[PDB]
Amino acid sequence: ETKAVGMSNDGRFLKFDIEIGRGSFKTVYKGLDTETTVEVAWCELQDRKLTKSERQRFKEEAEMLKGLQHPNIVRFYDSWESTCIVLVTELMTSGTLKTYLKRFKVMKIKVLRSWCRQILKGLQFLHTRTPPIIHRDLKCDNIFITGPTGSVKIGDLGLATLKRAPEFMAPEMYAAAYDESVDVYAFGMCMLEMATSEYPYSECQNAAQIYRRVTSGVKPASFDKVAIPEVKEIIEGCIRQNKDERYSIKDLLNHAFFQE
Ligand SMILES: COc1cccc(-c2cc(-n3cc(CNCC4CCCCC4)c4ccc(F)cc43)ccn2)c1
Ligand SMILES: Nc1ncnc2c1ncn2[C@@H]1O[C@H](COP(=O)(O)OP(=O)(O)NP(=O)(O)O)[C@@H](O)[C@H]1O
Ligand SMILES: [Mn+2]
Ligand SMILES: [Mn+2]
Repeated sequence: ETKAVGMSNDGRFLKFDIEIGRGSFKTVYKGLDTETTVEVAWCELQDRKLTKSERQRFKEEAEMLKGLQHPNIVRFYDSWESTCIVLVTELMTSGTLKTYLKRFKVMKIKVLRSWCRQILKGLQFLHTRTPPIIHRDLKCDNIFITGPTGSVKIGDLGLATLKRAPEFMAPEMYAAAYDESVDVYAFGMCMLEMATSEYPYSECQNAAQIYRRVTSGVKPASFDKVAIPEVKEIIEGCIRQNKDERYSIKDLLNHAFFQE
């Protein structure tokens, strides 16, 4: 009933005073939608002080996000202003994939093949949009376990961007022109800690040490613990330094491992 401590404009989403997860800018409460009767994540972020143009473009982006609809992607219902910004998405109650790994050291090859395949289908869906969507912050903490089946969904598109369709560019500007292969690189690291149950580059203290190891062709210490050679080769092709030498999602789905 209307225990709601927060308000919906049309009267569709009620905010309860039950904090389900606490973060940097994201304070997510437990909500409820009275139309599809689904429990809903009521998320509210710090007030964005944006101009009369960027307050505009957030609106058109929110209705883009409503067009997305994939079984491997957490659904985006609506968003609105209120006093800050409050986002409203499907509620995940089985936790994230990383916490699912924080309790066991070996994942069955069946579950790893199945869940990784569903992640690729999610990434592919985002990349086949017009304009294509690049997640840019893919990790096991942004992948959620859902349902009785135990399927996986990719959420938290906060650091995502649209695929952007000079002469003496500096080296860092050649790196600024990246693309969807940043999600493939992130997929390789996800599949790595799903088969090792160990955070990649845990032996490193900061990103500086991590960057110096990748460009020098030094993989995480945990990479030499992958028991399955076929899995080890897939991760290899995803975390290569040159983006042009990384696997494509189509080839990964057409890999013998994921067609098995
Ligand atoms: C299914 O989608 C989900 C699911 C779960 C969480 C989120 C989410 C989105 C945001 N979020 C971030 C932006 C910034 N612009 C980048 C944006 C531009 C359009 C294409 C996607 C990226 C933004 C703009 C409008 C908006 F309604 C929400 C927005 C912040 C935090 N969680 C989205
Ligand atoms: N759709 C959702 N349903 C239920 N819980 C969620 C949902 N999205 C996020 N959460 C939880 O809310 C909390 C916020 O975490 P997160 O989304 O990582 O933002 P953050 O903590 O600021 N960034 P990070 O540095 O990546 O942890 C986490 O505990 C999530 O597990
Ligand atoms: Mn997150
Ligand atoms: Mn290749």
